[PDB]
Amino acid sequence: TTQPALLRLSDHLLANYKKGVRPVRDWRKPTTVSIDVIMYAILNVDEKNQVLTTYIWYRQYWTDEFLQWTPEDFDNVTKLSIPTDSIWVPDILINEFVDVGKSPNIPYVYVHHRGEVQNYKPLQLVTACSLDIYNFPFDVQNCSLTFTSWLHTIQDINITLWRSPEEVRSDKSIFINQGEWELLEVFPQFKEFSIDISNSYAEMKFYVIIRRRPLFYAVSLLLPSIFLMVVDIVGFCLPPDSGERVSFKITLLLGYSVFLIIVSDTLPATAIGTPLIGVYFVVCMALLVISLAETIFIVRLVHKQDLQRPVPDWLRHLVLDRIAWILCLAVRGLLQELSSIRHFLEKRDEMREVARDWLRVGYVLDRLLFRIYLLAVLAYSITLVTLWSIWHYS
Amino acid sequence: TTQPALLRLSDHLLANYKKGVRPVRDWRKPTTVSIDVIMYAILNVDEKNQVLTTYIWYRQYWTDEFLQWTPEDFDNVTKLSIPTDSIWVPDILINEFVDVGKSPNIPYVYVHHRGEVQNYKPLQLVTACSLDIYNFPFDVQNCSLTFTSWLHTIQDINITLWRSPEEVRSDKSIFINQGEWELLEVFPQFKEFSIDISNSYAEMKFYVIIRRRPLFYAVSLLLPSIFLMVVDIVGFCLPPDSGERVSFKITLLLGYSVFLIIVSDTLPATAIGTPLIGVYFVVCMALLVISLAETIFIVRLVHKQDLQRPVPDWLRHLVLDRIAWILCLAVRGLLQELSSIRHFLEKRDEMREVARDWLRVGYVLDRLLFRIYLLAVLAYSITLVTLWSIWHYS
Amino acid sequence: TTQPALLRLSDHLLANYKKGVRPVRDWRKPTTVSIDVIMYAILNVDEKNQVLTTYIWYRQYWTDEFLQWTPEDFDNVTKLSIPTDSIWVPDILINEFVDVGKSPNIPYVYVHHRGEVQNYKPLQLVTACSLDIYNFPFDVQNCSLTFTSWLHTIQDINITLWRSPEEVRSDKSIFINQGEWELLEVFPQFKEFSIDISNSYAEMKFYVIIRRRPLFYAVSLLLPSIFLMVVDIVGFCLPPDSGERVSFKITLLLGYSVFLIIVSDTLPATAIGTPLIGVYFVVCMALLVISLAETIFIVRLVHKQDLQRPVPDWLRHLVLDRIAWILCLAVRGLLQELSSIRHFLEKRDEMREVARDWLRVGYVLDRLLFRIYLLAVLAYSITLVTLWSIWHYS
Amino acid sequence: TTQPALLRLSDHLLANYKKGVRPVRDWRKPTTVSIDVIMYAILNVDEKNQVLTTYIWYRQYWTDEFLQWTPEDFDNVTKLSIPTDSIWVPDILINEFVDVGKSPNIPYVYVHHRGEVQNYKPLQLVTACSLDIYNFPFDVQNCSLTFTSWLHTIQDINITLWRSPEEVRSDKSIFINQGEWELLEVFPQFKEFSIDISNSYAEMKFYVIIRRRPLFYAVSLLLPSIFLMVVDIVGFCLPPDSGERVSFKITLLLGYSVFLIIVSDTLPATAIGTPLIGVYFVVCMALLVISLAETIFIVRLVHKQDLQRPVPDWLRHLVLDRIAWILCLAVRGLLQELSSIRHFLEKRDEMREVARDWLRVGYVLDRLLFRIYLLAVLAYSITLVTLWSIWHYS
Amino acid sequence: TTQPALLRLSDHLLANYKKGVRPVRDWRKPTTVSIDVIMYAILNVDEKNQVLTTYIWYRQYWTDEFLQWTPEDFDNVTKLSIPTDSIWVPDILINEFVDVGKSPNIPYVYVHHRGEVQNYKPLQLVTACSLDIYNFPFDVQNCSLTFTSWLHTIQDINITLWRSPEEVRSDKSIFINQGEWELLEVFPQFKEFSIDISNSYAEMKFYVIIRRRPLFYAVSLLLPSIFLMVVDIVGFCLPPDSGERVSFKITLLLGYSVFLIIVSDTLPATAIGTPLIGVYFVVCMALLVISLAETIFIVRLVHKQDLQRPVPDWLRHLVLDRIAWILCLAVRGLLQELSSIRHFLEKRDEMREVARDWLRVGYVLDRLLFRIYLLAVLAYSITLVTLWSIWHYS
Ligand SMILES: *[C@@H]1O[C@H](CO)[C@H](O[C@@H]2O[C@H](CO)[C@@H](O)[C@H](O)[C@H]2NC(C)=O)[C@H](O)[C@H]1NC(C)=O
Ligand SMILES: *[C@@H]1O[C@H](CO)[C@H](O[C@@H]2O[C@H](CO)[C@@H](O)[C@H](O)[C@H]2NC(C)=O)[C@H](O)[C@H]1NC(C)=O
Ligand SMILES: Cc1nccn1CC1CCc2c(c3ccccc3n2C)C1=O
Repeated sequence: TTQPALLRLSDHLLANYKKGVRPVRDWRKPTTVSIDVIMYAILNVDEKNQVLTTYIWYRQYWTDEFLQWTPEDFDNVTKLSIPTDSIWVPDILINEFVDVGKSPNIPYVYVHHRGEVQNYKPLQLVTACSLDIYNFPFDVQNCSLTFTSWLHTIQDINITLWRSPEEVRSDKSIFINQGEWELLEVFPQFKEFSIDISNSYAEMKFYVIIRRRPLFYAVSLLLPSIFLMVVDIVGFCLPPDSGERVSFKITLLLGYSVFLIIVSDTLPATAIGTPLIGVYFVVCMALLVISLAETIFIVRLVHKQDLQRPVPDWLRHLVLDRIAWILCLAVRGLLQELSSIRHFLEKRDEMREVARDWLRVGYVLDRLLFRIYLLAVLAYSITLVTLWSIWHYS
Repeated sequence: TTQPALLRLSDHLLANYKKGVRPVRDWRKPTTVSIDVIMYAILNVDEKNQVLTTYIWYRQYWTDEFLQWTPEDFDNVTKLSIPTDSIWVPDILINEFVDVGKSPNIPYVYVHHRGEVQNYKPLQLVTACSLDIYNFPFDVQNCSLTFTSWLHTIQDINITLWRSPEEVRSDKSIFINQGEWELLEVFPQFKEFSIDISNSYAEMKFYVIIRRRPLFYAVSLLLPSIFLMVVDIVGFCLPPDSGERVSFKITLLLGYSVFLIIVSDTLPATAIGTPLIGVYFVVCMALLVISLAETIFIVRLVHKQDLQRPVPDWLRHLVLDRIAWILCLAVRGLLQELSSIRHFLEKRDEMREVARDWLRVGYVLDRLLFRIYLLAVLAYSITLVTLWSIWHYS
Repeated sequence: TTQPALLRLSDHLLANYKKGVRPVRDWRKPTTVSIDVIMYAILNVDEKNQVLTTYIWYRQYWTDEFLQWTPEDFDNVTKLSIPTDSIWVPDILINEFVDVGKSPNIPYVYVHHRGEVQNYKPLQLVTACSLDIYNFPFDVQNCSLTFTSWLHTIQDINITLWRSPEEVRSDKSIFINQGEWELLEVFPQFKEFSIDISNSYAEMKFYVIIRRRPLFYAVSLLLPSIFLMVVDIVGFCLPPDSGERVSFKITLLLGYSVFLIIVSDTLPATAIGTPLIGVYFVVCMALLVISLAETIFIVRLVHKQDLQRPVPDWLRHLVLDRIAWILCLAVRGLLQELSSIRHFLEKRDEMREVARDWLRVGYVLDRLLFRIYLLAVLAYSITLVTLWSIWHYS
Repeated sequence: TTQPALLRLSDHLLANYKKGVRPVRDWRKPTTVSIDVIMYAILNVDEKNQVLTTYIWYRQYWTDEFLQWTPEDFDNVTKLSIPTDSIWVPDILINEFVDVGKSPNIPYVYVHHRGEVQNYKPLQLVTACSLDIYNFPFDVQNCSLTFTSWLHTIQDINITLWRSPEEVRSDKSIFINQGEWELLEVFPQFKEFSIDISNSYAEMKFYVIIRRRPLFYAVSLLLPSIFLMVVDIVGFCLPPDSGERVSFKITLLLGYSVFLIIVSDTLPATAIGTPLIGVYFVVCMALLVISLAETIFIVRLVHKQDLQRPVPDWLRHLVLDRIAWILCLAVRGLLQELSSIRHFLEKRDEMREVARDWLRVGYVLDRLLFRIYLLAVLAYSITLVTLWSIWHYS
Repeated sequence: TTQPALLRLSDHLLANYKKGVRPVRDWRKPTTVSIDVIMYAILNVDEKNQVLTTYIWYRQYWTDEFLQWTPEDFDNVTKLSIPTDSIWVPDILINEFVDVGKSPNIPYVYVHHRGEVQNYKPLQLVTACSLDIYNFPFDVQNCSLTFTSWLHTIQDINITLWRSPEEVRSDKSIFINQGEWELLEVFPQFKEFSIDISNSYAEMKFYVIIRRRPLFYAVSLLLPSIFLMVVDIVGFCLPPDSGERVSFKITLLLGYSVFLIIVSDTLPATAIGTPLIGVYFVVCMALLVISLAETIFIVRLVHKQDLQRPVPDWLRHLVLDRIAWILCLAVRGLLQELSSIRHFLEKRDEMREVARDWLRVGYVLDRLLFRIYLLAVLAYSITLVTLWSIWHYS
């Protein structure tokens, strides 16, 4: 030979090479690819459509007996680059595809002098997964990625791992944080899928486990929920016979019903009904209708509608018993005129004695029901805290 | 011959192969493809645009007399992989396309030693279908997928099924649940479409039947609808002559009119007008205007506008009859002064006797109309339940 | 010859075939394509951007003298399939393109034994059209599709119809209904476009005519518009001197101003200003400010501000004339004390005689203005109906 | 020769043709393309992202010495069609690209018998431009399109115009109107860009000038802005001591604060802060807080809080001076009883003489401040009109 | 030779050229590309998804020993254009890709007569970056772009800069301003990445530093925040015993709670919780509940509920001490009648002496708490200004 360059190697082993045949000498031996995956970003999690969108880095190698040479007599070269669209490439797909992601192409591969062809490529993938929203801001997910050959059976293409499955589990090296989702582990597992006898497909199954960072959802829906509690605590300081107390309570019930609608648009719920957050807002509604149902009852008792005497059954029971529980001819003709005028006033002042007994009853019930409502807020406030400390401790 | 590899088979039957001709020896026999479909995901159902978006797995096989060999004298090989873009592939399309879905390509096929070419491919498909929204949260749909050859007539390409149509009906194996739609069955049916004489197109028609899971739409629009009923039940406890009762009722009618607008944006309605849910909200409006039209009538009767006597026709009819139905010189000159003062007060106290008769009438009408409104809520509440039990039982 | 297959025909007429030349023997004769179109779906109508999005089925045929053979001595074959990317295909485009729609490719054509090449293909097309929104829910549109050759003049490519233009007008066979738009007719027309002398382009122009189904827009904006009328009719039943009547009227004017904003976001308007619906909502506003301007006038007259006598010009004119139009030493020292007390009360009771004359005037004006407002609602209600019956009858 | 067809010309000049070389005999002469552009549609103007989206029609011609023939001895043919992907095509791009628009391909070109190759193609283009929003509904824009060769310098590719730059300016022939933007002119200009010595790029620069049609934005934000003025004009007719006047004014200030938020979402603002429309809404707010700050002052003066005498400094100044400016043993024991009763009433009636002086002051200030507020609305109303007439006149 | 054209050079060096081999004579020397980047536009910054979208201009050159010629004997040509898809091109990608941006292709390169191949191309790129939103309207960002060879190691492809890294830092020449983001500098840095021994990848890392223009976010959320302060300042001018003062304060607390919701939708927050703007709105809420908690306390003290004497401990402490701190048989029978009438009035007037002491206390507390609230607004107003002047000065 001569020494024109060292492209004469690439002339030697791609002259009569057929890129359609599965590259083995004996057709009874399978081609064994070897894959692994490191995780780069969680792009989107769609809880409504049950669709996960990620981005991984991927690599694989296999072996072919048509790409071999002796390293000497080619000036000691041991590896070179060959374009991707001129050799045989296996068809490794994912079972959980629902769409095609856009990813850059890598137009070259490595080839060592034994036939080991290495292939590095990144690929965005959109998959379908089952998402449980039982406990919304504190939830781990368990999504699957199943690499498999879509056509070839197990006596043609077999799938192994590159490296040992302990290094794949504990590899959080190039992941992008600060993005609402925290990667925990990526655990691989081989299983040998078969649809019947004599048609078996090898497949490799990766389980990704991600956990939501709950810090976003303690200022968007926990902060106004405890804020409209303390507005009702200062709302009971109004005296009941004023008139604005009824207009006060219906205004913020209108104000909180707007809050339930505008926030439930940005919080999904699938296949369960509601999460456990939706239970803890019905308790917020029921704790506020009882606030409205007790100011609707004092106003009915404290009013001037020409009403009768307070019952002495319920005067002894209320005023005197709750004082230790919560608190601590012309001379005749003019005489007929004046006695009728006095009768017109002694009818009037006892009608002012109507209210002062019912005002006294209506104030003792208002301070009694204020303490019971203040405990029910306080008893439920520690229950919401003492469940959060169970999660936070380890 | 020699033994250089076993790509000499692929040299043998793709040397002078023409990928343009329909592959038969005698041109009078049709090519018979054989298809079937299993269902993977319901991606989107657009009730406004009448467009369904799914994702299926698809496979097919046919037969060609140009891809045949004897299995012996090729070292007993019986099947091999051939790239897809180097053989004849039939053009099986869908009639109901409105767009092109993105799906991965599969670059290989199988070829057995008789000519049976097998082809596996997944394909996302966007179709047009007729959607009935007559009963919104409880509705089954009946969508069609019609596989047909777009150019070739029935004496060129004929379509059969792979397997028997009982296995295709009862195949819910890899479907993705927890996604608002439940797959019921996929039923195939062959029919022989013809536009005129001597131009007949074979086609295979799959009917997918899906049912909506109604659990999403019992917390988003059933829960506030029964909530603003119980606010009006505690709204009648206000006495009518206070003044805030009219301001109470108009506030939540404003509050519910916001609710009808914000929820009807996320609930579609096509070609019918409204579903049966929209009928059951006009009843919610008419049951609340009557709540406003009766507090607008007691306030007109219970007021101090210098008004006359209550009619004894309507005192005997109301107070005494509904008590068993629902409830159980200087001596003359000073005398002229005092008699004029008494006349100024005996005019005043009978004007306080104005209201106490009309307050008494206005309270009996308020407890009478409270019972009738409480039954009409209760009579309609059981009717809404007793229709739900008909659906739920089988 | 031999009998190896019958691909020897396709070897015969695609051996030395050049797919770049316009296929005629004499270069002076034009190639005459023949097209027609049936309509499949109206996908989107964007009134803001003036862009129509449809989906049609399309077919065409032409003639070439290079694809001819005698049917005998090829075993009586008369037609065959040839791939599309190996023959000459004319460039028929649309003038009104603004974008490229995604549509499936059809990789085969028919070729008869005279040169008649048939080509079936579906194609989604996005076009630009002029949309008049003068009368919004009752509007027909007149959109154009202009098929033309983009490069070749009329002495190279000429365009005819497949079938007669009566069959193209009356062809509503595979159109997808229940989709807000109803197809009326598709009328073709040939016209011979020229930019100057000796450069003339043949073109075929289809006019599609679609009509909007108005049933969607009688429950989304007609139903709340007549609903807030009847709330004002029961709003005049409040007596004016109560105080909540002013707070009642401003609440639903706030409530209707929200309705004008949230509904005008989903109703377009281009190049005219407003449609005729927007005129019929300014009348709804002006009919409700007059409702607010008359309750602002009775409250000014019916009030206790230490005011003077009602004018006897306007007592004879109002109370007595509208009763037939709408309705049917110590004895001296004590005497100085009592006469001063009587003077303190006879000043008081005539101040109660202030209001009872002005209450009587304010009630007659309230029942007078109630009848005039009730007719103006009733006179405008029949005018809105009697224009709808003109449209509905034929 | 023979007469087999007239594709023997296309065999003559595409046999040994190389589509990679820049087609000149002498390599020192540049290839001179000649372009022009007519404008078809303004698809989108994104004021937030500074991105313009249009659609043009484009054509160009150049000259090559490899595509020449004598018209005789080819049966007098003078031009023919050649596919586009088999000749040299220059790389004319735009500097202002930010994305790639989808546009149809035209697979043919013309070639005359001197080498003049003509090329017609439409192309959608998305560009980046500077948009000034200083005066929002009345604004012209000045966007640039710069055609240039991306690689070749000026001694390889030079750019000229097809026709004279007066015809390109005054060409509004196929533009699509009724689309919020009106085309004014398209003015071309050649400039010779150079990055240093001996590397100069020729470029042709088109300036498009578009003007917004302001009719869309006189019914969406001018009509409610003048509507909530006239509600405050009829809002001053309430007497101040009623009580609903304060609740009236805060309701529509709530009602207008909703209007500022919902309309500013659909009105952009970049790099300036606000346009001049945002200045004319702060004036609308400041003209309405002064309406609230004067009803907050009369209610403070007109009230019953056990208050003292009106100051005679401010009684002479107010009541009597503004009447020409805006308006036009037993006999002793009973005597001690009656004198104490008279003292209890003569204390009461002078407390009714409290308010009637302060009511009289509070009514004169209310009619005084009503005239000043009515002029300030009227003085600003003509200023808003007299600036609109400056724009409208020429 | 002859002189047929000067495409005989392009025949000379692309006849037997292989576009797959890495073009070196000795395979032990690496190919050294040389890149740089100028910055054109910041298209989008997505703070939620941590994704940056830009558009750059890019160029590179390398050297190959297969594209060399002597400039003489080819008529002195020194450079020419060669199509891009017929030579070797290195695979320079970015590590931070998450998607593929659409960018125009440039189909030509330059080749000098030593082998220097130059390549100009623009490219839109979508990358992933870490965004800190600790201080929202005043924030610089530090995003990375890492150019690297995706397959070849450092003994195959090595990366250098075109020009010195001082010119790349100070190059703001063609950047598009007026677009919410200001470019500060683009600083390059070479680092030599290695995954283990004997596998090292060269990479070049550009740091772009952008700063947000804060002018957009001083009219959208600073202007209504200081506006609803001055409405509460004129809200304390109401006297407390009127009744509308409680209804005034709850209306704008409803009005500001709408403002917090509608503006927080368009303001992102990631991985921190809230920015420092969210701290300065909780102070706006706490400064307004204290405004509501002090009008809820004066109304409780200033009311008529049949209450007792003001405590002389708190009369000396309040009224007299804060006056220097903030402010500056028949004769017996008729006698029994009149003494009972006087007793009925001397009970009444001292009940009018109930309120005038509590009105006097309630007015001194109202002017005292008005000054303290007016200082706390004024003390916090200068603190918000004096932090803004620290940023603005240099
Ligand atoms: C995610 O879901 C997997 C289900 O396939 C896990 O399940 C079980 O895991 C154990 C060991 O990890 C396997 O032996 C077992 O076969 C497997 N179950 C099935 C049905 O395959 C996995 O553990 C889950 N992850 C987490 C973190 O819970
Ligand atoms: C952006 O972030 C960079 C981090 O990689 C900067 O960090 C440090 O910069 C100095 C000189 O600029 C380097 O010597 C040092 O290696 C580098 N740190 C690391 C970990 O690489 C850079 O300065 C930052 N820019 C700004 C403007 O802060
Ligand atoms: C980023 C980069 N710079 C030059 C090349 N590359 C790509 C690259 C480098 C290292 C690497 C992978 C990978 C993919 C899957 C498992 C492990 C992996 N490891 C270690 C890659 O894809």
